[PDB]
Amino acid sequence: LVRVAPSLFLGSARAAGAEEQLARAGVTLCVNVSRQQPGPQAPGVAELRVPVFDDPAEDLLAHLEPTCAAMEAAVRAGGACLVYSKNGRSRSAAVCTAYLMRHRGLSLAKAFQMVKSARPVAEPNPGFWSQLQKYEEALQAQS
Amino acid sequence: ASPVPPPLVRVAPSLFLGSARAAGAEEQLARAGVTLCVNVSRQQPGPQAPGVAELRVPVFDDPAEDLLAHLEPTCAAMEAAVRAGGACLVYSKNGRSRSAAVCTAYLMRHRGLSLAKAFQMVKSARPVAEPNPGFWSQLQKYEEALQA
Repeated sequence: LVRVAPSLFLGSARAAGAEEQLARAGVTLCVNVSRQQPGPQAPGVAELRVPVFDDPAEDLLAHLEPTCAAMEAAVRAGGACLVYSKNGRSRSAAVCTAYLMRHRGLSLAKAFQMVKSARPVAEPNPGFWSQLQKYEEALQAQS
Repeated sequence: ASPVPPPLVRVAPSLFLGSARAAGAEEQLARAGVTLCVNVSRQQPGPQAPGVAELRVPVFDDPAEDLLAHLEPTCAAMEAAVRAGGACLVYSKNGRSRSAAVCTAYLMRHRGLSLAKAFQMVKSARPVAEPNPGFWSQLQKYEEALQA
């Protein structure tokens, strides 16, 4: 695991099965960005599955707002979120960036470089990156 | 033990409660525009419905389980799905305790109902509805927290 920001962690496939660190990190919600992959054995840890493959043609944007709202509520309740995908490089990086934009008032550049600074391999696929820019322009418009 | 029918029930707008059979009624879920399944259990299988986000709230139907700790974060995910124009399915094995408690808390937290009327809506939609005594205690505490 990697702490991206206060109360926000990013991880790869095995992260949800590291039950003892999840309790150490105070993780209370795992966001599992996949269609086929196992939930955390972690007891007492809620898990939200966002069902998309790591492929540019899948619609992640449609899930961003309700997933970020779940994450923020978990943080505001005094817990922390772990966002993870198979590689810990695209899907989970995309959701982490979207979260930082929606609830920590960052731009894509500064949000993604927060993510990249915690997880160097971070690299949302180009379709997700386009959807992240569209997500930002939606956040601009509502302002 | 086969769960009490029907598979799923409308409790209130954009909000359905269900038993084990609910997650296995994929076409009713798509017809109702359910965009979020709330699986209130440790061991029940998620909605075999594809592309629908699923939130597991890991508790047994046991009075010593802390459901209260999950309420605020579960209710906010449900509200976000409702606001985006979809619907939520809250389900537990029997469709009587865990899922009824979460539906009740959701009505209190985001539709401004008291515990009395939130549960009255749940029980009217699902007559067997009965949060176990520990869950009821946690609902009473959640209500007094919401007042303050």
